[PDB]
Amino acid sequence: MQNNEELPTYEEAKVGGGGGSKVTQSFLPPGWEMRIAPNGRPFFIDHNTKTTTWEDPRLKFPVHMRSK
Repeated sequence: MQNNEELPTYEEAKVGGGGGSKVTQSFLPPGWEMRIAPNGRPFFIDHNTKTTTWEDPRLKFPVHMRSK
């Protein structure tokens, strides 16, 4: 496939110097960030929980800002 869906480290996500194959603007919820992965796809970034994912929780809930 033209994507690997390899979720890179968060340290990579701060820059996200990936590649572009399936890249576009996905349905990121507020509070999150969306960066480009080297495998050619954008992933979601959550700064509150310091996590990343390919699946947007936006579909079920919008910005759920983890306070602490």
